[PDB]
Amino acid sequence: LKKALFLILDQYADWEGVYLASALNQREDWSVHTVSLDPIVSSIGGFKTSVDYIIGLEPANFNLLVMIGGDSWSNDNKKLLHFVKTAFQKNIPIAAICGAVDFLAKNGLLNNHSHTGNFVYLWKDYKQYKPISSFVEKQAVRDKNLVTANGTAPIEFTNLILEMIDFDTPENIEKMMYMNRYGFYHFCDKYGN
Amino acid sequence: LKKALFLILDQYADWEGVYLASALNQREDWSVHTVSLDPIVSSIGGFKTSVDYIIGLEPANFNLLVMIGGDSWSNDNKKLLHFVKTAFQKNIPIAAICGAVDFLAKNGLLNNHSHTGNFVYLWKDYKQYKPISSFVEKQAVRDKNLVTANGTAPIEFTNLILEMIDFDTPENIEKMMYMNRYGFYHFCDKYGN
Repeated sequence: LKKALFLILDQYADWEGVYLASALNQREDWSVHTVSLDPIVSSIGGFKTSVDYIIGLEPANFNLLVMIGGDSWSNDNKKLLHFVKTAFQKNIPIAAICGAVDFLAKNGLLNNHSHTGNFVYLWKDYKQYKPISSFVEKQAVRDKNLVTANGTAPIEFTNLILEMIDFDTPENIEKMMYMNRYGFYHFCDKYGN
Repeated sequence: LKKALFLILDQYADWEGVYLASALNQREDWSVHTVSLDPIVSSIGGFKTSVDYIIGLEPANFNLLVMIGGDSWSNDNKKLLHFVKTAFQKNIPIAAICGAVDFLAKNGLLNNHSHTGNFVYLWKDYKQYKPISSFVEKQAVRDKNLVTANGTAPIEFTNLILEMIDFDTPENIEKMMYMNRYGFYHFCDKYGN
């Protein structure tokens, strides 16, 4: 059994991690749990999520850290930083999207990986954003155990993550993503199934 | 101020209502709230949602009823039926997707509207599925104040709903949906913005 922790903060983007969460949690070998600084966080959409783990109470080791976006990432919280930074040290697969990446950039966590994000100009004055690898202008990017993406790439984000964690064969993940993006009828066209 | 109630049951589809919920809730004139039979329901993805209203405790009148899919719609719950059926009587805009539509079909709520769903063969023995309007094989369908869709059409589902409720001009909703489906870079292509 493998564990995926979804780090969500208040006012988190509803649409960003839904494809990854369902794909993973439905597996017998994968478990999805949420972690936050608060026991209850609201999505931008108005949903209230009852968080599984409060930072400092989550399992020491898990297999995937998914940092979803939202409007609360300008956080100086030392507990939060330790939590994420520790995940990097343990070298566990990490995927960040939208606001989450702004957090990574500001705390010098993007300095050794190729990446992308919402808008690089927002980081121009981040004293800790000194990348060796330049910012890539694409929906999502993967470099070793780090996948980044802008808030408009839930599907691209999910695709690269499933690849990174060897979720399934490429000619299987491709189908799942096609179904997600184009729908049953277009899928039925290109696959019949 | 207008209210949208999202009816979610246990093991609900994470990906189906995220675009509609965020689009609506961000508006000053719209509020999104969840309603269920239980105070806490899990999404297929592993998220636990703290429901706003338990059926029987939700506001008597609201502006939109969104019934999201999942694996718990084979429900004989009389409270649930009364709740939905009452919404139909008050003629409030209603949108159903995935499993939710199976519920509509079985309780004779699709007999006077054109519609679609996951698979019509599943309703072949429903004694209450006697439509005047035939089942349409498309991602999503709108007929007056009823929008239906299969589980693979979150975006189509959202598009028709925003249209039904006159959320904005078509040449505005079209852009929002393009952004949702194709991403920033493809959007920037076709609009520059």
